[PDB]
Amino acid sequence: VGAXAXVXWXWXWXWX
Amino acid sequence: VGAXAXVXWXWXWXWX
Repeated sequence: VGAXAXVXWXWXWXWX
Repeated sequence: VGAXAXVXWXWXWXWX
C-alpha cells in the first residue's frame, strides 16, 4: 500500500 | 471511461 503502480487513483485506465 | 487521470489501473496511490 502506498505509491507506485497498481490500482487506486492517478494516471492510467479507468474512470474520469 | 477510458484513459487519463482519475481512478483505475496504472500509476498513482493505492494498492500494489
